[PDB]
Amino acid sequence: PYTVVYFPVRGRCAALRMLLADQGQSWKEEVVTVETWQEGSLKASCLYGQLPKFQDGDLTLYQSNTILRHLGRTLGLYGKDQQEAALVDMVNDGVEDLRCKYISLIVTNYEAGKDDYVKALPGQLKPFETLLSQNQGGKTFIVGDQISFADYNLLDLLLIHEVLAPGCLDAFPLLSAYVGRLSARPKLKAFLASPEYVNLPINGNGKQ
Amino acid sequence: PPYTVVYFPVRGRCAALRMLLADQGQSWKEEVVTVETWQEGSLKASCLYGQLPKFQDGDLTLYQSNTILRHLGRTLGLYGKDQQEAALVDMVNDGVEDLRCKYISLIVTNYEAGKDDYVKALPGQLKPFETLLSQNQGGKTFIVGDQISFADYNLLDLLLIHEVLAPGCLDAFPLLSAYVGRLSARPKLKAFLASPEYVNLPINGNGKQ
Ligand SMILES: [Ca+2]
Ligand SMILES: [Ca+2]
Ligand SMILES: [Ca+2]
Ligand SMILES: [Ca+2]
Ligand SMILES: [Ca+2]
Repeated sequence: PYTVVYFPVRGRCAALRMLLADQGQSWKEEVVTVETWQEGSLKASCLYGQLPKFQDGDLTLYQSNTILRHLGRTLGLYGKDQQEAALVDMVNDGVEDLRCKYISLIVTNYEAGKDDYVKALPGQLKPFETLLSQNQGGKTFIVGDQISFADYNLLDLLLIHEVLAPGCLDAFPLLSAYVGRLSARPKLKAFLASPEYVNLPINGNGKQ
Repeated sequence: PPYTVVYFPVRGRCAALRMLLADQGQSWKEEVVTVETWQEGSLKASCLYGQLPKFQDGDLTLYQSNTILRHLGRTLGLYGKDQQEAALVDMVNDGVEDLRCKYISLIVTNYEAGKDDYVKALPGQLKPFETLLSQNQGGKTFIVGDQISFADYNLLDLLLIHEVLAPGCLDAFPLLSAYVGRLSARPKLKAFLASPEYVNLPINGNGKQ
């Protein structure tokens, strides 16, 4: 069974939770208070001193993208073949890059950086619109014709950017329609509407 | 195959995948991109994320160095023996990428002011890899399991460039030290590391190391 060990935020666990919910998998949440984290003991035991920590039976993993790839591999959300698997990675790596820029903004430079960030945003989102346009006219998934862990990550990234810069997908019809389509998947829709998702802040510092 | 690496004339983010290809007896073409070519803008606008490396494997075109590493890992069987090991391989590689990102940020943006703080923090950043080795066959084999993975090549490069940045940074870490020596001695890799193709490239594009 699966355990997610994280702070009481959506953050870097939002995509992997969406994945698990949408795939109908059961899991446990272990919540780490800022104070438990400050004590230092748990942090010292984490491979790279960070959360999330994830348990799959006796397998303990760190790094949100390691967890996504693991779930992608085990649950068959990693493309139909080797070529698609590579494209799934290429998408997820691009999502991670933009996520890192988003995190940097939220944590270190929200006030002085937001305008610079939002104006730079369309150029950062365009590659995903491009990928969609080259795959069945953008009517299905980011890679190929079945959902992948990259879809869940990309979906999260887009949802949080809509909160940051409302209407930012107006310039991107395929990304816009993709957000609506994936968000409407019944198990995912239910999860996104649920107190367990809605009552967590996006980020620890309460900015979004 | 065939394989083509499209990149600046630097080691940088292609060093690990080149070591991987060389050690695995694979052949590849280098397409070198000069400053003039990159500044012209055409190549850059054609890249998915506006970045190099670009990698060609037959009709497949890839961007993102870790995507290229994972692809070569997948297709060449350098990804652990099973799913549990593959997850550990990813965990190592994501850790390597995190420190590489920090290394690049120093080199490119903050070398003069930031070097002291970086080298001071370095031991705490390397210790996880020593720990991983200690928990896998007493550090006598690879970073994960009993066979080489793309993570080994990436970690090896990370360690090598760090020894340039902070000579002696592995002295306190016997497993990491022995690992660098052991992997660096693999005959095809040893030959590649000794070759002008590797030796005569700068680590980074701005001449800092
Ligand atoms: Ca599937
Ligand atoms: Ca990247
Ligand atoms: Ca609108
Ligand atoms: Ca093998
Ligand atoms: Ca990371």
